[PDB]
Amino acid sequence: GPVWRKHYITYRINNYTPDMNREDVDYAIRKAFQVWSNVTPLKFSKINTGMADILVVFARGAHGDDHAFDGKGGILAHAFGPGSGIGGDAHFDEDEFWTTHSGGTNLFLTAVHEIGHSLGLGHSSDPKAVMFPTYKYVDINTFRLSADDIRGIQSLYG
Ligand SMILES: [Ca+2]
Ligand SMILES: [Ca+2]
Ligand SMILES: [Ca+2]
Ligand SMILES: [Zn+2]
Ligand SMILES: [Zn+2]
Repeated sequence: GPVWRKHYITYRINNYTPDMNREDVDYAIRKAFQVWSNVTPLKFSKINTGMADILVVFARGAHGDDHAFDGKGGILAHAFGPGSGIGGDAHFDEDEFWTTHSGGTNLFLTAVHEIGHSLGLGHSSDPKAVMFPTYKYVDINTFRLSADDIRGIQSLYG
Protein backbone atom coordinates (compact mmCIF):
# COMPACT_ATOMS: atom_id res chain seq x y z
CA GLY A 1 0.00 0.00 0.00
CA PRO A 2 1.06 3.71 0.01
CA VAL A 3 4.10 4.80 2.09
CA TRP A 4 5.75 8.16 2.95
CA ARG A 5 8.39 8.88 0.33
CA LYS A 6 10.58 11.08 2.58
CA HIS A 7 12.55 10.58 5.81
CA TYR A 8 11.55 13.65 7.82
CA ILE A 9 7.89 13.49 8.90
CA THR A 10 6.17 16.11 11.01
CA TYR A 11 3.26 15.73 13.30
CA ARG A 12 1.06 18.25 15.00
CA ILE A 13 -1.24 17.82 18.04
CA ASN A 14 -4.37 19.66 16.79
CA ASN A 15 -6.08 19.55 20.25
CA TYR A 16 -5.54 17.83 23.58
CA THR A 17 -7.85 15.55 25.49
CA PRO A 18 -8.92 17.01 28.84
CA ASP A 19 -8.49 13.38 30.23
CA MET A 20 -4.74 13.90 30.72
CA ASN A 21 -2.06 16.54 31.53
CA ARG A 22 -0.78 18.33 28.33
CA GLU A 23 2.74 17.16 28.95
CA ASP A 24 1.56 13.53 29.32
CA VAL A 25 -0.13 13.72 25.88
CA ASP A 26 3.06 15.20 24.37
CA TYR A 27 5.07 12.48 26.01
CA ALA A 28 2.78 9.57 25.07
CA ILE A 29 2.64 10.61 21.42
CA ARG A 30 6.37 11.29 21.32
CA LYS A 31 7.25 7.91 22.75
CA ALA A 32 4.92 6.24 20.23
CA PHE A 33 6.66 7.86 17.26
CA GLN A 34 9.95 6.78 18.94
CA VAL A 35 8.87 3.15 18.76
CA TRP A 36 8.69 3.39 14.92
CA SER A 37 11.73 5.66 14.51
CA ASN A 38 13.79 2.97 16.34
CA VAL A 39 13.17 0.48 13.51
CA THR A 40 13.01 2.61 10.38
CA PRO A 41 14.97 5.55 8.84
CA LEU A 42 12.16 7.93 9.74
CA LYS A 43 12.60 11.04 11.92
CA PHE A 44 9.51 12.65 13.48
CA SER A 45 9.24 16.27 14.78
CA LYS A 46 6.35 17.92 16.52
CA ILE A 47 5.36 21.22 14.94
CA ASN A 48 3.05 23.78 16.35
CA THR A 49 1.66 25.75 13.40
CA GLY A 50 1.31 25.14 9.72
CA MET A 51 0.47 21.87 8.08
CA ALA A 52 2.02 18.70 9.48
CA ASP A 53 2.09 15.30 7.78
CA ILE A 54 0.35 13.62 10.68
CA LEU A 55 -2.35 15.61 12.41
CA VAL A 56 -3.28 14.09 15.81
CA VAL A 57 -6.89 14.88 16.72
CA PHE A 58 -9.06 14.09 19.68
CA ALA A 59 -12.71 14.05 18.49
CA ARG A 60 -16.09 12.42 19.26
CA GLY A 61 -18.98 11.23 17.12
CA ALA A 62 -19.10 12.57 13.63
CA HIS A 63 -16.02 14.68 13.16
CA GLY A 64 -15.97 15.46 9.44
CA ASP A 65 -14.40 12.50 7.93
CA ASP A 66 -16.60 9.72 6.75
CA HIS A 67 -15.80 7.64 9.87
CA ALA A 68 -17.85 8.57 12.90
CA PHE A 69 -16.82 7.57 16.42
CA ASP A 70 -19.30 5.56 18.49
CA GLY A 71 -19.19 6.93 22.08
CA LYS A 72 -17.36 5.09 24.84
CA GLY A 73 -15.85 1.70 23.90
CA GLY A 74 -16.15 0.08 20.45
CA ILE A 75 -13.76 1.98 18.15
CA LEU A 76 -10.96 3.64 20.24
CA ALA A 77 -9.16 5.53 17.44
CA HIS A 78 -8.41 5.37 13.72
CA ALA A 79 -5.74 6.69 11.25
CA PHE A 80 -5.38 7.08 7.50
CA GLY A 81 -2.54 5.66 5.51
CA PRO A 82 0.23 7.88 3.99
CA GLY A 83 -0.88 10.60 1.58
CA SER A 84 -1.68 14.33 1.28
CA GLY A 85 -4.28 16.15 3.44
CA ILE A 86 -6.15 13.69 5.72
CA GLY A 87 -3.63 10.99 4.74
CA GLY A 88 -1.54 10.09 7.78
CA ASP A 89 -3.86 11.72 10.27
CA ALA A 90 -4.53 9.89 13.50
CA HIS A 91 -7.87 10.46 15.28
CA PHE A 92 -8.60 9.42 18.91
CA ASP A 93 -12.14 8.99 20.19
CA GLU A 94 -12.74 11.58 22.96
CA ASP A 95 -15.52 9.41 24.41
CA GLU A 96 -12.84 7.06 25.71
CA PHE A 97 -10.93 7.98 28.91
CA TRP A 98 -7.26 8.30 27.83
CA THR A 99 -4.49 7.60 30.47
CA THR A 100 -0.76 7.04 31.10
CA HIS A 101 -1.55 3.87 32.98
CA SER A 102 -3.67 0.65 33.02
CA GLY A 103 -6.93 2.58 33.75
CA GLY A 104 -9.29 3.63 30.92
CA THR A 105 -7.52 3.29 27.56
CA ASN A 106 -3.69 3.74 27.39
CA LEU A 107 -2.86 6.69 24.98
CA PHE A 108 0.66 5.42 24.38
CA LEU A 109 -0.25 1.85 23.40
CA THR A 110 -3.11 3.11 21.24
CA ALA A 111 -0.95 5.76 19.47
CA VAL A 112 1.72 3.19 18.66
CA HIS A 113 -0.88 1.14 16.72
CA GLU A 114 -2.56 4.16 14.97
CA ILE A 115 0.87 5.55 13.97
CA GLY A 116 1.64 2.08 12.49
CA HIS A 117 -1.44 2.83 10.20
CA SER A 118 -0.26 6.47 9.55
CA LEU A 119 2.91 4.81 8.29
CA GLY A 120 1.08 2.38 5.98
CA LEU A 121 0.75 -0.77 8.07
CA GLY A 122 -2.51 -2.76 8.19
CA HIS A 123 -3.58 -5.34 10.78
CA SER A 124 -1.71 -8.34 12.10
CA SER A 125 -3.31 -11.66 13.02
CA ASP A 126 -0.65 -12.17 15.75
CA PRO A 127 -2.07 -11.35 19.22
CA LYS A 128 1.51 -10.51 20.20
CA ALA A 129 1.71 -7.75 17.63
CA VAL A 130 1.02 -4.10 18.35
CA MET A 131 -0.87 -4.08 14.97
CA PHE A 132 -3.28 -6.76 16.22
CA PRO A 133 -6.75 -5.31 15.77
CA THR A 134 -7.92 -5.51 19.41
CA TYR A 135 -6.64 -3.33 22.28
CA LYS A 136 -4.87 -5.25 25.04
CA TYR A 137 -3.28 -3.46 27.99
CA VAL A 138 0.36 -4.35 28.71
CA ASP A 139 2.75 -2.62 31.05
CA ILE A 140 3.94 0.44 29.09
CA ASN A 141 7.36 -0.36 30.57
CA THR A 142 7.23 -4.00 29.39
CA PHE A 143 6.13 -2.99 25.84
CA ARG A 144 7.96 -4.30 22.75
CA LEU A 145 7.17 -4.54 19.05
CA SER A 146 6.74 -8.12 17.91
CA ALA A 147 8.82 -9.80 15.15
CA ASP A 148 5.74 -9.43 13.03
CA ASP A 149 5.47 -5.62 13.48
CA ILE A 150 9.18 -5.14 12.82
CA ARG A 151 8.94 -7.35 9.70
CA GLY A 152 5.85 -5.38 8.55
CA ILE A 153 7.39 -1.87 8.96
CA GLN A 154 10.73 -3.04 7.42
CA SER A 155 8.91 -4.35 4.34
CA LEU A 156 7.64 -0.77 3.94
CA TYR A 157 10.72 1.40 4.89
CA GLY A 158 14.40 0.62 5.46
CA1 LIG B 1 -2.01 14.49 6.81
CA1 LIG C 1 -15.51 4.72 20.93
CA1 LIG D 1 -12.20 11.58 27.06
ZN1 LIG E 1 -11.64 10.44 12.08
ZN1 LIG F 1 -5.99 -0.62 13.58
